Amino acid sequence: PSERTFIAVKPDGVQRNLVGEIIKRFENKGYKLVGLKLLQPTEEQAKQHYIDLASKPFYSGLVSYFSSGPIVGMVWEGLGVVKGGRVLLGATNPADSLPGTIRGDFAVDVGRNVCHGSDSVESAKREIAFWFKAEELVSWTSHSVKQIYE
Amino acid sequence: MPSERTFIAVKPDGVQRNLVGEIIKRFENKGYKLVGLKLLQPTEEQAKQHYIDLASKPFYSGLVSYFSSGPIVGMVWEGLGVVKGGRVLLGATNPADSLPGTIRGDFAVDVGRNVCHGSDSVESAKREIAFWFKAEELVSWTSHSVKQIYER
Amino acid sequence: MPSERTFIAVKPDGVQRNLVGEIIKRFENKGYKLVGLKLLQPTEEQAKQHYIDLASKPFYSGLVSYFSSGPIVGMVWEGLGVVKGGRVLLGATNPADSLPGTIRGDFAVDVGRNVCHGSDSVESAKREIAFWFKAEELVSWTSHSVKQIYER
Amino acid sequence: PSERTFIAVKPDGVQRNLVGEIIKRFENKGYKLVGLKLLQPTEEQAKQHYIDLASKPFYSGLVSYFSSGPIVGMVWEGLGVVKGGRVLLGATNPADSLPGTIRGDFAVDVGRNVCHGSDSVESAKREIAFWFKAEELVSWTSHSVKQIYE
Amino acid sequence: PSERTFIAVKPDGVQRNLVGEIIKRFENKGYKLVGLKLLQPTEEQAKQHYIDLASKPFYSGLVSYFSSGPIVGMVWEGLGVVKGGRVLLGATNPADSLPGTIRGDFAVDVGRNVCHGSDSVESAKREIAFWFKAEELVSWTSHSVKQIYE
Amino acid sequence: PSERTFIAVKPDGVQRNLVGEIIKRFENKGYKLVGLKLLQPTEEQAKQHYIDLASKPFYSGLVSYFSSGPIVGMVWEGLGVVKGGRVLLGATNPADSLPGTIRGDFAVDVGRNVCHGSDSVESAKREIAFWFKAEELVSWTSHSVKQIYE
Ligand SMILES: O=c1ccn([C@@H]2O[C@H](COP(=O)(O)OP(=O)(O)O)[C@@H](O)[C@H]2O)c(=O)[nH]1
Ligand SMILES: O=c1ccn([C@@H]2O[C@H](COP(=O)(O)OP(=O)(O)O)[C@@H](O)[C@H]2O)c(=O)[nH]1
Ligand SMILES: O=c1ccn([C@@H]2O[C@H](COP(=O)(O)OP(=O)(O)O)[C@@H](O)[C@H]2O)c(=O)[nH]1
Ligand SMILES: O=c1ccn([C@@H]2O[C@H](COP(=O)(O)OP(=O)(O)O)[C@@H](O)[C@H]2O)c(=O)[nH]1
Ligand SMILES: O=c1ccn([C@@H]2O[C@H](COP(=O)(O)OP(=O)(O)O)[C@@H](O)[C@H]2O)c(=O)[nH]1
Ligand SMILES: O=c1ccn([C@@H]2O[C@H](COP(=O)(O)OP(=O)(O)O)[C@@H](O)[C@H]2O)c(=O)[nH]1
Ligand SMILES: [Mg+2]
Ligand SMILES: [Mg+2]
Ligand SMILES: [Mg+2]
Ligand SMILES: [Mg+2]
Ligand SMILES: [Mg+2]
Ligand SMILES: [Mg+2]
Repeated sequence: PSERTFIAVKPDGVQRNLVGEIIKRFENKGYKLVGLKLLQPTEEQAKQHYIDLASKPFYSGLVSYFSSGPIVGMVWEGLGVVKGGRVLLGATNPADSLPGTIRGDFAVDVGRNVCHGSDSVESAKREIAFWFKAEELVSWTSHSVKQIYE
Repeated sequence: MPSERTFIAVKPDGVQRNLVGEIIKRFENKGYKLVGLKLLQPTEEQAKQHYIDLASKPFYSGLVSYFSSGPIVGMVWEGLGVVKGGRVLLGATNPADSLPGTIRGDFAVDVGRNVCHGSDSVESAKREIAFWFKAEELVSWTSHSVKQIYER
Repeated sequence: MPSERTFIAVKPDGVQRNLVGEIIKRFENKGYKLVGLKLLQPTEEQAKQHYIDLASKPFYSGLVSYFSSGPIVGMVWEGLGVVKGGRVLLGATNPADSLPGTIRGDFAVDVGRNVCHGSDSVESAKREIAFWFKAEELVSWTSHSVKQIYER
Repeated sequence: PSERTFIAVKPDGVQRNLVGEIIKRFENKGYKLVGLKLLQPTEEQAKQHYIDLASKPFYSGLVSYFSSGPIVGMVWEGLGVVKGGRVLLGATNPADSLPGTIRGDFAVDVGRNVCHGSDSVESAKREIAFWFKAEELVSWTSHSVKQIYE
Repeated sequence: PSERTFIAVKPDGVQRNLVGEIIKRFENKGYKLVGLKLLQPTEEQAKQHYIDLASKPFYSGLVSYFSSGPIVGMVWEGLGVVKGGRVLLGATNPADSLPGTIRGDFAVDVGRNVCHGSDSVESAKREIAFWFKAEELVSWTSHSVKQIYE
Repeated sequence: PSERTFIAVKPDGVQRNLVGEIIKRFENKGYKLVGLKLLQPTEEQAKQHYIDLASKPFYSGLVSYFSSGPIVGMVWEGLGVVKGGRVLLGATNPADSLPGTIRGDFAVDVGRNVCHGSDSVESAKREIAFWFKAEELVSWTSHSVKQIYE
């Protein structure tokens, strides 16, 4: 249950007032919020975030958009939260996302897909370390932990 | 193209069960743009033409009668992939097969009371839109959120 | 009488901000019956007539221009006390004075972008309904829930 | 349309304030509520309810947890309600449950999966008879029945 | 915080699928559910429930309607729950009820006002005793009690 | 419209999973999020934040509780946001709060009233400066600003 993942509301998600909605879905699921911030990514930060896509033709547009305004960065904790977080978000391409998921309910275009979630335990650890300083994470015990976990 | 359009209807059961606002909200929340909207009472002949492809099916008479038994809300929605995407929002035709999160998955039980309709293709959408709406009844406008919803 | 009617509009800001479904849902949830619905683009002259009582006010030109700047959704709702009750659902005219739970209390900040309109009396409702809707555009039907909502 | 199923909010679901939410989803779907009660299962009741799983390694924990606090028992009536009720709940193991379902939206751990639904017409009849006395079930007609059923 | 009140969803509220919604609002507020049942009031029970209105001209209609189909009876526990429960319901006459309340959001007619709440500590105790047997109430501790109460 | 206020989800609000809900209400209203973070107040921080109430008999309990676990701090921007933010929260004492407001919907006890909002333009400026560093606030333009403001 101490697994952690990085979830972000992308600039489109902030602009379209989906921050609270996204946070609510993670809270409702049983996951625990241990880091939260609002920040405007720099271009260098955007380049790193999208580094796997550096050779794609839409990279420069993605990097520019991701650094064009604020995101909300989050760290969530819970059993299977990396994979579970992504299930909440829905398929990467909103054409594939199902209703009930964040992208299924709210997104149409793969380049404006509202949010991001780490794709593995390892990439989660890297992303958390990239976006948050040690002193910015909060460790606490949910009063509901024994209701959510056996 | 983001200028694709589809026809969505709330069927008489959906109107009677107060699902009009809920259905509209889901389409708005998705990012689709409302360009036509009206409340109307279909005639039996209108229902027959709308469902003409299904004239030989055993449920046709019942469908036609029910569709014309009270008001529907007709809508035209605009957006990238909206024909296919609209139907995904509605859920499987038979509510037994619809998933929670979809309109039929959340709100319907019986295939003959499945709350709503969506065009099944670009071509049938164009026909349905022209059938239910006059040219002057559609409204062209630009969503202030278009650049937040679409990359181009 | 339960056959009282009022005109409610989602103003251009309400349409742009995706509040059409939300507003309709609140009226459906309350028990009111939808008997007219359309999306339309008011003209400046239509906006001037609709707000004619306010011609001398300093905000009139701005109001008229804004009301005609993009689509509205016009509605006719039917029910006991619906004129007064509809306005209660909308909340105080100036959103600074609107309470949470109302449409303006939950969703609006500025009196000039207050999301919606409702007729202020039985008489002005009748005038507004006749102004925005033709006779053939209203739909008369019976809600299957009328005896659950009304004692008589 | 007179098929019936037994649905329970398990002790974790009651503790986490999901009773209203779960009822709402069944009402919204078109199913009819014909029995409803809050009760504290005994250990012996839990054992019988789960008797088919007596040999499974999680049985003792399940039986103990199911009897650890109040549940809300329900009987719902409608066409295909046994199978349809389970679709609303979502897969048994929340790791497999999809967003939009009760367990997909609200649960993380298979041992804290919020709710129960009968798995067949036959087991539904048994469970209903087990949890409810005849006088606790109400026969009535929904004024919306012709809007929900052809 | 051990104050208790009787809340009912009237037959109109059940018929119009407002049970879950009403329960959710009480759960969300922080109140604790200690009794719940679905039942069809008898005519004699309706007469007692409306006894203060015996001389009013609409009494016989009220008594008939209240005994025409199921209600959901509830007992809720919490600090100030009698008065607080009524605030959630809204003013008795829906013409006076404010949006945000149950009647403000969902009712139009004073004779079809969806729900009932006890009007005092004393009338609560009487109503609870009238609608529930001792063995039907469940005493339990919400895992959230220290989050809701100082 | 550039007025700003400080809003906090108090430790009880975070524990009870009301962060998303509270953010959603502010987003829905039309206010703009310009600062957001999760943090654990220290006792000294709580004391300074509530310094005007040092002589009141509940002070020591308030200071201790406010520093007992994480809060979510927020800065919101908009016309009349200081006064308007407080209207969204509801009266200080939940007994007085109306349904529709955060405390009206979710709180029972004045010592567990879920959230905080600055009480004036001047106290807002102080609180913002106290909880947020300059680099933690983001200056951006909502694409919806002309739809919300005349
Ligand atoms: O063909 C593509 C593929 C990806 N993306 C964007 O690039 C992001 C990161 O791509 P990745 O393959 O990492 O998807 P994710 O990990 O977000 O599912 C996605 O979320 C998309 O917004 C895009 O615009 N076009
Ligand atoms: O066995 C069936 C199949 C379909 N329908 C109804 O006929 C409509 C049109 O059927 P179609 O195959 O066009 O499905 P849709 O395009 O609505 O998914 C459906 O929406 C159903 O309401 C029915 O009553 N019985
Ligand atoms: O000082 C004002 C008063 C009113 N209005 C606008 O004018 C409309 C009509 O004003 P009226 O007094 O008719 O209020 P309503 O009937 O809409 O409550 C309102 O809805 C506002 O949008 C404005 O912009 N400034
Ligand atoms: O590996 C498992 C499988 C099941 N269960 C629990 O045992 C219950 C009954 O199992 P069953 O196969 O009957 O699932 P259900 O009928 O609830 O879908 C489930 O709901 C779970 O709470 C568990 O703790 N571990
Ligand atoms: O003029 C009236 C007054 C009351 N009632 C009904 O009688 C119930 C009980 O009346 P009471 O004065 O006890 O109101 P409550 O205690 O429910 O607020 C109300 O909830 C109404 O539904 C009515 O039909 N007409
Ligand atoms: O009798 C009281 C009054 C206030 N408070 C707490 O002290 C906080 C600050 O009091 P203030 O008068 O500043 O209220 P606020 O500014 O939060 O409305 C409140 O929010 C309550 O949590 C309390 O515990 N008991
Ligand atoms: Mg990725
Ligand atoms: Mg078809
Ligand atoms: Mg007016
Ligand atoms: Mg089973
Ligand atoms: Mg009374
Ligand atoms: Mg203060």
